[PDB]
Amino acid sequence: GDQRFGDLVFRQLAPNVWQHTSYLDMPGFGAVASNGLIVRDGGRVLVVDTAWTDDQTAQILNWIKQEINLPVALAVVTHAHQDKMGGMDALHAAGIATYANALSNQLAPQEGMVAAQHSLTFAANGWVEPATAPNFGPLKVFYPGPGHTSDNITVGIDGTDIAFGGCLIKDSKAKSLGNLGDADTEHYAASARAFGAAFPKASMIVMSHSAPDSRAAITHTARMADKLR
Ligand SMILES: [O-]
Ligand SMILES: [Zn+2]
Ligand SMILES: [Zn+2]
Repeated sequence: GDQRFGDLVFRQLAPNVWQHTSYLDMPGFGAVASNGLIVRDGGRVLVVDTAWTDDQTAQILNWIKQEINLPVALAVVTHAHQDKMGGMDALHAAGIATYANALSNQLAPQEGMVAAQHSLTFAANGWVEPATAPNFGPLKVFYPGPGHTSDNITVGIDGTDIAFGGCLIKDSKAKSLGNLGDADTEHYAASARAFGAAFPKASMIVMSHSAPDSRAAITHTARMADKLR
């Protein structure tokens, strides 16, 4: 069951995998939830995405200390928007090694974000260049193409049925594709489908702005995105 911890919510999804959820009261929209992941890999913890703020991200680290009590070896963040990278300073203050798409790091200052310490680069087929993601353990990083943003990346978790679409994917009942301000409308549908094709065995799709869903999240997202082009 959901665990309320301060102003955040944590949900166990699998052995060794939890979803973190944080909220930003954005004037004109409401209080917007954003989800990321926490993965235990043996004697260390790996984080996917910050919370919206430094204070909230420090609370994620406090929850990890309380509930897992192992060091956080690294974090990977999935594009240069506040819901995914707003808490980078808190990660750095904690001594955690941070990673983002090279393009996210390039974009970070202009987006009002602090860059990660390390840049991921990607092969033409979308898989991360392995030398740029050292010690990622079960995290399998894939660039599906431009969609929600030009820089959006995705993460599969080996040893589980889980793949994380970040803000690219919406659930199977969503009425819209959410924040398209920085979107690539031409390529969105193909990028959503490429995410699915990269992680064909994933039966639980985790995403930023919906609760976990089946692979119908991918097909529905792509079908909605067909209407953008
Ligand atoms: O976002
Ligand atoms: Zn975004
Ligand atoms: Zn988002």
